[PDB]
Amino acid sequence: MTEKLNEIVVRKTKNVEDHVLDVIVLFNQGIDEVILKGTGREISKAVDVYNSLKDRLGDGVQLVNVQTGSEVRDRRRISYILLRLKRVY
Amino acid sequence: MTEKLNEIVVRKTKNVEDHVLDVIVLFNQGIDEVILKGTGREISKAVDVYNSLKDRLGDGVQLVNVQTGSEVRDRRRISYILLRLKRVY
Repeated sequence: MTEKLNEIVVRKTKNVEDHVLDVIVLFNQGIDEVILKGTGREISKAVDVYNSLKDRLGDGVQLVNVQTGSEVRDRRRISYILLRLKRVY
Repeated sequence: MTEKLNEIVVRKTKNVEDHVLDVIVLFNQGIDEVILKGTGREISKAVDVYNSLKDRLGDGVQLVNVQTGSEVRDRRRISYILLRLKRVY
């Protein structure tokens, strides 16, 4: 099961609120922890989602961890972000 | 003075190695700690610079902290990343 360990990747095709919407829904099933991964353009999409999700309550949201590294995507090097999060309420 | 507290903003007009070149030079002056900031497009040039700067040694490089939030830029909201780093050698 995945009650508190939902790892997900963000996209540049989907808007930001689409992931903030799918996130608040997941945190309804007990998903307190979540991981957004993004690349080149999707990289910033993960940010807004969390920023807008932080702007949601800040208290019912916690930043447990975040990391950043680059990898190959389409026979080319690109930057990527690993954004983690935790809910306290 | 600033021997270990160089906060700098990354840009999308230069290049990734342009900021990796200016960084390796700053470290040479004793700048072990550094903070890269970027927005929407530059938010990606900051991660690359570090990822590539890590490809340099890993040991002589350390990730002290990293954060991500959204802010206003040109009467519009944009995503931004705060990337910190520490040199151990």
